Amino acid sequence: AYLHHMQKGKMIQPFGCLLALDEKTCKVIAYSENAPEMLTMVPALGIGTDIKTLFTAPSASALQKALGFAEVLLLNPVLIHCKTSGKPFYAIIHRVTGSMIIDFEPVKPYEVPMTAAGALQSYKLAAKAITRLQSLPSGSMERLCDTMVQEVFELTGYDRVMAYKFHEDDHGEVIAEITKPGLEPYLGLHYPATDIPQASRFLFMKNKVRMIVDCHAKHVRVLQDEKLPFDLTLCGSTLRAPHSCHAQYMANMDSIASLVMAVVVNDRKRLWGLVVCHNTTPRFVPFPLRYACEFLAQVFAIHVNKEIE
Amino acid sequence: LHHMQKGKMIQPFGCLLALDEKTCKVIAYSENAPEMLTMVDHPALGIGTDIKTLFTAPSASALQKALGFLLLNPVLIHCKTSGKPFYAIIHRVTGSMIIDFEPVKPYEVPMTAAGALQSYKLAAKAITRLQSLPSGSMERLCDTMVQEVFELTGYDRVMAYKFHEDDHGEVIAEITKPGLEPYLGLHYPATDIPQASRFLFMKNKVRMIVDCHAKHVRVLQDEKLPFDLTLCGSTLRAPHSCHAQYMANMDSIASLVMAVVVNDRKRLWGLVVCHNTTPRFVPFPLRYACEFLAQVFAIHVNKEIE
Ligand SMILES: *[C@H](C)[C@H]1/C(=C/c2[nH]c(/C=C3N=C(/C=C4\NC(=O)C(CC)=C4C)C(C)=C\3CCC(=O)O)c(CCC(=O)O)c2C)NC(=O)[C@@H]1C
Ligand SMILES: *[C@H](C)[C@H]1/C(=C/c2[nH]c(/C=C3N=C(/C=C4\NC(=O)C(CC)=C4C)C(C)=C\3CCC(=O)O)c(CCC(=O)O)c2C)NC(=O)[C@@H]1C
Repeated sequence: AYLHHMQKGKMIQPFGCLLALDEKTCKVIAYSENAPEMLTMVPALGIGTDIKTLFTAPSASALQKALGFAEVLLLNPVLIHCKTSGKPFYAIIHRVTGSMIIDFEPVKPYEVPMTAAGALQSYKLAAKAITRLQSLPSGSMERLCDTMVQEVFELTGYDRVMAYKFHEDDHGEVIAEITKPGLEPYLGLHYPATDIPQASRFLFMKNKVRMIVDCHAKHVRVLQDEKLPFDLTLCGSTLRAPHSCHAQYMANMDSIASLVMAVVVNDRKRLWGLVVCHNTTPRFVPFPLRYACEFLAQVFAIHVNKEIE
Repeated sequence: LHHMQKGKMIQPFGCLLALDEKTCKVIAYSENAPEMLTMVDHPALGIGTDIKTLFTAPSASALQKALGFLLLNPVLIHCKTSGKPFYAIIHRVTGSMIIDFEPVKPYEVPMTAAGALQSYKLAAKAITRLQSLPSGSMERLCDTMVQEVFELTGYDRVMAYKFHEDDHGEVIAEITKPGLEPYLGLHYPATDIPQASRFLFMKNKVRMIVDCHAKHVRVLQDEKLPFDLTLCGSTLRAPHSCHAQYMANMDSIASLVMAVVVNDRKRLWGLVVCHNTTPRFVPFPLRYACEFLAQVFAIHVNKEIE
């Protein structure tokens, strides 16, 4: 049941908007319902729209040029400007067979001159983290995980950061934790397997970093071309809305916002666990920082697998 | 020392402005800056020009904020009429804020963040390969460093150049494109690298020369400025004429040099030296990534001695 509704991914979070394009025609074959408002000035946006009508000439050309690379050759994000408004967005591209799917995340105008500076700064901080993991003496899973949650806490600014390990019966245990002062600790607690369905663990193998900005936000529908006789697969989107059971789960534990990083060993390939960030209030972090976190989690996974041996 | 610090020439691949640390107005500029930044009241660019007349408002605001600091480089700026974009690289000296401007292709502006992330990722992967090395073999450590830099930077030749106790140098590792003659193993006199150059490398850890044959450009300053403006910290500083000549005879038209400073007790261990047969330019984000790679390399060198 869970996998169907997560794979189709027809509901997104409202912090961004989504377009899907036909690789052959470059025209819009699906869009989220908030996309006309975000990207135009309400020359419309609908099924069949050409993207050269929406963005400035260098922007349209950069996206058009992405159509011609293999996915492993995609460099994200792309900085685009809207043609009428001048509004800037980060465009995050991925491919599913003959479709190109694009997530658009807003950028503040005063942030634009700092886009390269901020990207370098995020990766530099992550790189300094990697050196401290590596400097650590071997022999203690506990010290390794403490160092990791401490580094992530400083890098990401969330109220709570946990290392969550899966046991062989698939139930989980919180084995390391750092929080801001007032909060209730979860260190040492065990949780049922069913708190994280099989389908979610499966998706984490491919989508290694997941952000939920606000569990109470009103989700937005994706509309697709009525001519299509199948559903598009949108689960690779950075914007996919959380299933309502989990959004209800979040509100109950006063984690209004979250950032989760998969820890995949032998990347025998196995989901060892998760690094779980919670925030009491809504929180957004831009793509370059999440991208750096993905690499930090990869290196962490190498050290985890070393200690096992 | 006094025609590297008080020498007033830059390489022509970019241009330079210096601004007064209080008024924010132009107190020095390279002779190529008017055509590069305005396309040639008053001559649009001279002593006393206000940066609000040169750049779009978001661009000028971002530079005003930097004068208020802490520095994250580079800043992406657009010129006011042309919309012509540059990377602005900022540093401070006692009297002034100095800005090096390196051009960006207008149609590449959408990919600036993407390219910066990719540069740092490749350097971060190189860092993990150095770390995973079994300790004990200085040869293996240095061979790995030159291989990674070669792949990252795309230069024709990459060598590790070690300083001996008498300050003479030795090439102890090297990788080149096929068919180039090796220099591995050669010893060179201490005088090839004067002490003044060594002292600069302590502060400016990455130095790029795009084309030893390029015609250098003068920096003009107000003659009543109560101090002498130094260019030691500019990414654009011209090579000394002895070295421009030294490079031509050895068919290194372009170079990229990384200092290797241990106990960063502080001493210059050596250099990672990249050479190219033809002119070569690499953008600031890649040089910035190389700086961190060089610091991490220095730590492993220091470990090997001990
Ligand atoms: C509804 C009947 C059942 C249900 C479904 C469900 N859960 C998830 C996803 C996650 N569940 C967790 C669990 C935890 N988070 C924590 O912080 C802790 C320790 C305090 C636990 C145990 C996590 C981390 C996830 C991943 C969330 C993410 O991707 O950010 C899903 C998938 C949701 C989606 O839309 O991707 C579903 C469907 N949960 C229940 O408890 C019910 C039994
Ligand atoms: C002129 C009278 C003397 C002189 C001066 C001089 N040298 C440098 C700087 C450098 N010299 C070297 C030397 C080498 N490069 C190599 O590739 C090799 C081995 C194959 C050697 C021995 C290097 C690497 C530098 C640094 C250059 C840089 O910053 O990119 C300077 C500094 C130039 C400047 O303006 O910074 C000067 C003045 N060289 C001679 O040979 C004379 C004896």
